[PDB]
Amino acid sequence: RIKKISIEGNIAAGKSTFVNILKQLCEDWEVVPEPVARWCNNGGNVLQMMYEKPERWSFTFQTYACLSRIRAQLASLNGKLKDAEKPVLFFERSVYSDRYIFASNLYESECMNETEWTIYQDWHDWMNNQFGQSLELDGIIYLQATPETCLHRIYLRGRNEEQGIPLEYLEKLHYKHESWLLHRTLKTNFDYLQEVPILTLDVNEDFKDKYESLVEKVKEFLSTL
Ligand SMILES: O=C(CN1CCN(c2cc(-c3cc4ccccc4s3)ncn2)CC1)N1CCCC1
Ligand SMILES: O=C(CN1CCN(c2cc(-c3cc4ccccc4s3)ncn2)CC1)N1CCCC1
Repeated sequence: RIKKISIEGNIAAGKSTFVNILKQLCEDWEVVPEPVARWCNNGGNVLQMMYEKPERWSFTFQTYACLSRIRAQLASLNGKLKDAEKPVLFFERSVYSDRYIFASNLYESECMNETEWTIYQDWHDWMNNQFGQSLELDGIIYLQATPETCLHRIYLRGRNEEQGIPLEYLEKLHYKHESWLLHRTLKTNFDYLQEVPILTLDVNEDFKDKYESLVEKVKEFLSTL
């Protein structure tokens, strides 16, 4: 049985960096990269459209992202990794953050209307009632950084289309992560996530001085599942 762990965090919190550290350690540990992570630079063409007109493309973008996520995560469960006896699969984000952080935020910002938002939820619920068992998480790693840490890391990473991201937006996604993963006050449609263990890592400092302590904490955490 492959342990499934998602890595969660705000934009440019350091998910990729963290995944880069994790994917280096051993045979038994493998990462499932995030669709929207890959797009960022054919279908992933929805990204360019989102850059121009988010009110137009949000529903299409989130729908495609989540379906891409679901297939890649399902795909990945079928190694040639199904062994041996402590295989771990790391998910870059999850179907939950897709919905309760991102799609959710896009509706609150009026980039999806009531109808788009109802359809998306209807669609999301169904999908996960059809594959929830397969993709159920054994753990969540929360990469905790401040909105300002994230704003600065957006700047450093250099994507020209990301340079207009306001801090208020990062603050919103921050509240939602805190609310879901630290305070566990955000209620979802998936009651098994109320039990799911959560490792919260402060990633505000430079990863280069920290990645060792970080891995140490992850192993510690994995062994307790
Ligand atoms: O009413 C709106 C529409 N709007 C809400 C805030 N915005 C956003 C954009 C995004 C995104 C833009 C984008 C682009 C690529 C991939 C993911 C994303 S998510 N997410 C939340 N709010 C910009 C557009 N506006 C208020 C600020 C500018 C226009
Ligand atoms: O869309 C994302 C992640 N993501 C959101 C932030 N991104 C953005 C956001 C924005 C903006 C957010 C925002 C908010 C207010 C006003 C203008 C803007 S522009 N612009 C470009 N890329 C791309 C990556 N995901 C979809 C599913 C899981 C991750």
